Amino acid sequence: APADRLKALVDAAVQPVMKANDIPGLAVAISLKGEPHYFSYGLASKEDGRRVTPETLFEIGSVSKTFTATLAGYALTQDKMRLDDRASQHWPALQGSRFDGISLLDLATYTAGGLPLQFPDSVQKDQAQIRDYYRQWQPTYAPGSQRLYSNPSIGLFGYLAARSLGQPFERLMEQQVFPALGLEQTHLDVPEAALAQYAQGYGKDDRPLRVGPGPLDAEGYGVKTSAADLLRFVDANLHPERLDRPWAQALDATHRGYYKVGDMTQGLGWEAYDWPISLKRLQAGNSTPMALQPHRIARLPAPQALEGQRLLNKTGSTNGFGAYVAFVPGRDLGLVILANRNYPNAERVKIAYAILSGL
Ligand SMILES: *C(=O)N1C[C@H](NOS(=O)(=O)O)CC[C@H]1C(N)=O
Repeated sequence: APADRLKALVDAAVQPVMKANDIPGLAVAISLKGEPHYFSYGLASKEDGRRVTPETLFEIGSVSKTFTATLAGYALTQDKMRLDDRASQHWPALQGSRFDGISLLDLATYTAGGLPLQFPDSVQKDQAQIRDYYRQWQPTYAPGSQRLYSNPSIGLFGYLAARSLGQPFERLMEQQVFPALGLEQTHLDVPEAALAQYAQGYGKDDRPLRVGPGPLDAEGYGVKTSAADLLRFVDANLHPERLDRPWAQALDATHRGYYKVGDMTQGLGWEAYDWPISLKRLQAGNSTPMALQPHRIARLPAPQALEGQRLLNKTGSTNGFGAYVAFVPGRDLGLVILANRNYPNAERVKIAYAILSGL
């Protein structure tokens, strides 16, 4: 039986990785041939016995950047900004700073010249502190040359895209983006009425960990969502034509590659690979040196469509959570894996590869 085989395949991929990484709870959602399939494992909260379901809310961390990218794709379809705009076009406080010579594309794709992984601990979630950080920042190397994965970089991209639309980022997400995408279980600021769905996150010694405030957190890493809503988002990415045209175009803008580093082609939010490709290679593209070290880019002569025989993915983590999303445009296949422990990206990719190989 097909439901027995699919359950066996997903269980075989998930169960050992959960044990091995001591993951309390994990939700899988798969889109296959136009149909959704959900597999829920373990506990959302150990202390109260609450089980994971497809409606449990997880922190997705940097997977949030794919939503940020979608907002920016909406601003672009509306002609409120262009990728080649200088960042300081969209924020007068930045005029006269080094952001006069940095494009929005450079910010979105981590090539502004060495913006760091995180804001320094000296910058708190405070508009003035953020402003002053960017005013004073100077590149380590020429913009457009080297990829250094960076929350302040894409954070500023999303902040400027929201400025270009004339409204705060978080308001635009709640009022316009999430409703356009059909997402009612997707939040930047979880409502009190939805808190009972919010899983606990677990760290060292099972310390409980839910993400706290930080500068440009919404734009970099602040979405909480369920496996079912995140799979709805993947299905919108698999079929943008099913949305009203401005939002189809906003999604398409996230399916354009600008350069390569190793096996990976960098889009807005999404990172792409040829498919098939080995597990080792997909793990290496999602490895610690990719998150932490600069890499010289191989720029494409024109943007490349991230479609067909490709896998598009994004990892994300918070202190307490570990998420992974992947889909294969040319096969109508999508997958979401959400967990309440931050466990290594290689292990997330191991689960996903086993599932996608078996589908
Ligand atoms: C993304 O979740 N954040 C940014 C950065 N990206 O790397 S990732 O998804 O390989 O995990 C480091 C992890 C994470 C964060 N802000 O800690």
